[PDB]
Amino acid sequence: KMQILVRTPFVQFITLEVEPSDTIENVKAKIQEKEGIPPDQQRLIFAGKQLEDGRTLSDYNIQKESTLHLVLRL
Amino acid sequence: KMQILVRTPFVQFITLEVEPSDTIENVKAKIQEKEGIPPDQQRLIFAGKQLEDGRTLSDYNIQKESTLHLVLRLR
Repeated sequence: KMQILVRTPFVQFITLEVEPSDTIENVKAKIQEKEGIPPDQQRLIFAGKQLEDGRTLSDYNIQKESTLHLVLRL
Repeated sequence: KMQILVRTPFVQFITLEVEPSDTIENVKAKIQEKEGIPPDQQRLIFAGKQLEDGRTLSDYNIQKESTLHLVLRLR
């Protein structure tokens, strides 16, 4: 009869299957396919560095189960 | 070739279809069905009150599109 919302404290992770040769831009494209956030609204942070679109995951020592941080850019 | 995880700042809401006569116990059961969180691990908080299992949504004047807060209750 009525809709209510329950705000949860749960943290969302985007889980992606990637190759070490994938560029940061390719990862942003995958995030866009999953979430509809354009690449230019995405900052990907790893180990205190904003990752550059043209570099690869392997360049940054990103390994299996590494956690990146997505921060939106308005 | 490998799994990676991208942590996001996005807030998750559980959307429930409920009746004013539903008890808080009924609401917690619905959350369990959707998310596998047992009722004893759920605190539901609204308007500065922890909602009691035996009382109804109507008892709390919870209306359409009210945003309850789920706070996990663990030992």
